[PDB]
Amino acid sequence: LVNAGSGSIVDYVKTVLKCIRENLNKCSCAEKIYSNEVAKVMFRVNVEKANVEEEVKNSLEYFETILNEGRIIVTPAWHVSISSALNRGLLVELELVNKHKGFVIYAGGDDLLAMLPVDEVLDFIKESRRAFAGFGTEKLGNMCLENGFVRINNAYYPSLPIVGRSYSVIIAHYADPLFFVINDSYNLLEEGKEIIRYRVMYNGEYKDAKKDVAIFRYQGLTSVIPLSLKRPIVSSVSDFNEIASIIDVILELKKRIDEGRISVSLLYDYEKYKHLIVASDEKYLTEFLVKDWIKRNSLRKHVEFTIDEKLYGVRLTIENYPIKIPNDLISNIVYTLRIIYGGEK
RNA sequence: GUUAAGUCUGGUUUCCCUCCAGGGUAUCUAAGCUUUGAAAAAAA
Repeated sequence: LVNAGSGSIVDYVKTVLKCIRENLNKCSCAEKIYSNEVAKVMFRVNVEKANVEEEVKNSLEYFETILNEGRIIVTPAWHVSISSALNRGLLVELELVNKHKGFVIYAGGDDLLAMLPVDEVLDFIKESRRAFAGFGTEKLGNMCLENGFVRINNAYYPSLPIVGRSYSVIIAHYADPLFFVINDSYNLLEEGKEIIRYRVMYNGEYKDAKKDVAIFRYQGLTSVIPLSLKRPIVSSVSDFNEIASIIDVILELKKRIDEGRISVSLLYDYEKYKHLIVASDEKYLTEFLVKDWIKRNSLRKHVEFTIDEKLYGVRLTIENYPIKIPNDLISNIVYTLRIIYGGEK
């Protein structure tokens, strides 16, 4: 609320907030902050009544409505703004998907159903998930791409930075019946946005965020990659660079796998190292374990691929569903690469 | 007093190894291949 105003109003309201446990209660703090109001009505006078008698009360009980029964009271303008953002994101999403070799089967902005080639999914998702919030380095069709904003050549338009957005990818043979492919493309995402929970950073303590999962699936595998690892998604301009970072690691590893630096056996060897890295509840110990697992099957004995440490303790909870999802992030990265390399033979 | 005659014996005992060191270090698998080819919808 307060970070949404500009001017002296930022100090006007930032006192009427949390005004029940202030040692001041509702409608009692009414003329307890009155100063900033009355000390301003005698600043530029043109309206007949400088006497308030109602203006502090309605505003304070307005905020009391929005917070006691805590929501943001929806107005038509709210709806129109988010819908316009949905459409702008829709068209930039089209721009992204045909920036790849994709074929848009449907794109509602808020949603999407495309058909890309297997080798262009990751950069797509990473772009898409960031683009959905507004992030990346290219003038996409003819509009700019800021941090939380889209600029149509001079005009900054809002976007959906806070709005989490899940994904699903099914590596399908061309001869598979499209019925099953579409149906489990839908079901995977629908039931995985519910079942999947993952250790999320929040104020230092660790909760279990639910959505924002990019699910992958081969003929028998499955994989989950969180996309935000933080709640809320963004509150600072820097936080944007954290969006869809795990898949970015998957990119910077897939590059070095086939560039002739790290073997593919990195993905066979891992099952040897997985139990210790899972059971390791300490940063530097896991650092050394993963570093050894990289070194032991490196093609050049100088590769320095630093997996970040936040990827080390994040677990994945999967309750009451018969799928087999690994409950640790590095296993999911390995399985993601396994799935993608499976659809290349 | 005189003479005359020499005879016996010809290496014994003890100690015969004691103590420490009884393996140390490096390498502990590496690189490949991780499925392929036939069968996907059959007659009553």
